[PDB]
Amino acid sequence: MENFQKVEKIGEGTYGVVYKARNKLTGEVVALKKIRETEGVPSTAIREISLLKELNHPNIVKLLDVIHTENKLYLVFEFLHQDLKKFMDASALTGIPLPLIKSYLFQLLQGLAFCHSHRVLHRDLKPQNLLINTEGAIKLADFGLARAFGVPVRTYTHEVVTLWYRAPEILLGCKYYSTAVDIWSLGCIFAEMVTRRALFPGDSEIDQLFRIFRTLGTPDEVVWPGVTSMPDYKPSFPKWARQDFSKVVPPLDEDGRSLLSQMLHYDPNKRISAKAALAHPFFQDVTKPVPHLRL
Ligand SMILES: O=C(O)c1ccc(Nc2nccc(Nc3ccccc3Cl)n2)cc1
Repeated sequence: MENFQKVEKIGEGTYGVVYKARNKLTGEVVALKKIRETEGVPSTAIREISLLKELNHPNIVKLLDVIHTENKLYLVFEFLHQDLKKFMDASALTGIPLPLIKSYLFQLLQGLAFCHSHRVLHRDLKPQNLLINTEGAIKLADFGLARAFGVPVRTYTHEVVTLWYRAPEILLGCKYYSTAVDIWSLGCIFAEMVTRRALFPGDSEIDQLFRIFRTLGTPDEVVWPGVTSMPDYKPSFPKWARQDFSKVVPPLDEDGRSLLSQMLHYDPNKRISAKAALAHPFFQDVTKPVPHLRL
């Protein structure tokens, strides 16, 4: 748009591309996400997204504006320094120090508990949409998109969506999501920060499902009442026994593993809430370290 000196392309999300951009008049640097079906844009999603502008929390990336013009919809966000995905890549030889991992998890749970208390769900959480700054904060970006817009497959044209963070109830085709889907994704991210490998790097929907099954055991009616009646459930699923859990995130102490196991419960009703998670003993010693960021 005319308004920006549009510095660069930041990345490509499920719902659209992100640019770093400078406002010519004001000089403020912002993150610009262009959404896109493109029939002209739904009114219903416009009000719902516009509503998100009222979210203010230290752990949520601020949505500054929502601009509908032409067939495109632009979300203008405050600009943060780096995404968690790039930071994890850069930390791969050493590892993110545990106190910083714990600090990030704590903050992210706070951001989720805030959103969830406001009845806003993410439903797309992943390292690419977690943003960090030089002072140790971490923030969730891109809430409320899948609820307002409905969930397509790709952004617009031919992108490979990440399945790695999808909750099992989603993979099994449940129509109604709950806040528990975000706890699941956060659990996957937590595990990935600790081990420096994705916990469940599925190639396809079924590979993703079966990777979860091989690790946590194939769910049944005992651990997950109602599971066998879900729309994509097949009695033909192989039956894998659950893995010893100390094999899943070995570096983690027992507090971390117990918290992680509660974030990974099959049954969304037994899965821990962000609010209860914040009270877990894992966070007794939580501090706020400063990351080393190469910008
Ligand atoms: O790669 C890098 O060096 C890099 C990645 C991200 C950076 N900042 C930033 N701030 C805010 C948001 C955002 N993305 C975003 C915007 C809208 C919706 C979702 C997302 Cl993830 N990105 C800066 C550098």
